[PDB]
Amino acid sequence: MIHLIYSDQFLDHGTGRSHPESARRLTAIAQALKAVSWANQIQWHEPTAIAFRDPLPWVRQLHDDYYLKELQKLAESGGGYWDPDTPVSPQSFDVALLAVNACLDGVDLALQTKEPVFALVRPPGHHATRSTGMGFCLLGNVAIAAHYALGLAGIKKVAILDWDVHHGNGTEYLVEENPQIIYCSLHQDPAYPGTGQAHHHGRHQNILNIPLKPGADRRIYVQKFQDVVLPYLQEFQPDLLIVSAGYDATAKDPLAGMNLQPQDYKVFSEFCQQLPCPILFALEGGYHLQTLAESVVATLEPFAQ
Ligand SMILES: [Zn+2]
Repeated sequence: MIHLIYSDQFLDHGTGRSHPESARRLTAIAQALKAVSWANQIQWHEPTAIAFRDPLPWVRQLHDDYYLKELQKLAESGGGYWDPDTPVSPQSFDVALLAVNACLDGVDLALQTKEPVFALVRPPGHHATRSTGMGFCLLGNVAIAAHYALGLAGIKKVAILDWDVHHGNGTEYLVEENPQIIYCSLHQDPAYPGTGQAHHHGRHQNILNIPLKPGADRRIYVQKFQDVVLPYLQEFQPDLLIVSAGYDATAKDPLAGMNLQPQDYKVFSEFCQQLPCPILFALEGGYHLQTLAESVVATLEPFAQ
């Protein structure tokens, strides 16, 4: 059984006509997951409404009250642009709180069932910092979910693995100070947002940045996974793995310069299965629609058998 957490309200985060972070990204994925041979093994879940679980007691662990206030106020005044690349529609604050709630649900569900969970959310989260949204990101979904998980019985350690093509500067900033969390990122260098050097390990030796030259494909990523990533995660022995699952390191993705194929994410998930803990995937980037759908399918296929 594979758990998908999805609401059509995630489609209501409005980014504009030709913005690459589009609502269709979700439809494209959903259609593919419903078309696959093992579709009857997917259980769909609607995320907990924010009227029932207010996520702010966890959002506020990470983000400034001033930032939260200003974001909500931009949304409720009719929308706008937080920066040139990061639109906010009237629904966007509520939609981002629901995306947090979907990840919180995913933590709950992964812990309860020991089965994989994919939070099919917009907006993405891994660039959002304590005090501002950026790079299409409003709130730090995965870092917030990790902090939520640490409040739960049986979770004393969380590992985050970010395979979005871009460094998760927000995630890193938000979890670096926390000895209960480790963060591992594989990312293109040079690429947006110009952060993550390999020598930055945080004061807790809990940050492992793996920058890679443009043009990387399956071979170099698999080498890093077997030689660097899984030894690091395994020595820490986390009670939960949260994967920032972005799919923009693919050859066909328009925003970046790596050359992965959809089927490579199957290998990445197989590596992650070597860990004994449960796994929550949370959608980040990935912008070519067909490639993105095929890549989510590949990500979850190793769990179908
Ligand atoms: Zn990205």
